[PDB]
Amino acid sequence: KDFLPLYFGWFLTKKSSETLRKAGQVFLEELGNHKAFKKELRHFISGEKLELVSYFGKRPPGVLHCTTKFCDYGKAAGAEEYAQQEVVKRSYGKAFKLSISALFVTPKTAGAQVVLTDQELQLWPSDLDKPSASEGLPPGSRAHVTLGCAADVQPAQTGLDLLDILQQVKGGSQGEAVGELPRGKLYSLGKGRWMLSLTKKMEVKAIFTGYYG
Ligand SMILES: Nc1ncnc2c1ncn2[C@@H]1O[C@H](CO)[C@@H](O)[C@H]1OP(=O)(O)O
Repeated sequence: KDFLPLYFGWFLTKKSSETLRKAGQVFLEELGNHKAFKKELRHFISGEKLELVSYFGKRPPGVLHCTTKFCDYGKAAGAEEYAQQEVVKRSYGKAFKLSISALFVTPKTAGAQVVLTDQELQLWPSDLDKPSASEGLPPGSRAHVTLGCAADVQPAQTGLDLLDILQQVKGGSQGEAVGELPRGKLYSLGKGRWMLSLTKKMEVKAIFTGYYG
């Protein structure tokens, strides 16, 4: 039988990767410097000034991606079923534009929120065993690009952290913006969670394909 990928997803172009990576780093430098962030450090780490670029020391080495289905070479529940879909096979190798609406930070991860189109949502997995954090929220809400994570954090965390942030915004606990950065308004959501809502959404170009590793 055929070996499936470790995961499927949208792999950003060199140029788009660079643009997003740089905006992520700017965001981390700006946030760590902001009075509102500094004031809440006791809620971010249990340990002065914290350099977030250093804090999120495990970062993608190269091109960035937005994962659809983690398959673990076929071992993950739902993987075979996902891989066999016509839309996945038809879409393999095709170019898409992804809309980034926000950047976020938590004690565990730094990421960018992706808002998928209906066409793109046909490639979002619809599995049997789903998480309770996805509960209530529209499919594809988890979609994101991971920009870094803290030293002992495992893969899958950024998505979890996004859903949590969205479950909060859904609750109306977003609060008034506590500052304005060049790219948009900054929100403090508590328990070390921060979100920049970009005034102007970023568009990144990407290719849908499978990563083996
Ligand atoms: N259960 C899982 N185990 C490992 N990675 C997973 C995963 N579910 C989703 N992923 C995603 O698959 C990619 C490779 O691990 C990562 O983008 C990761 O999401 P993450 O960005 O939130 O870490």
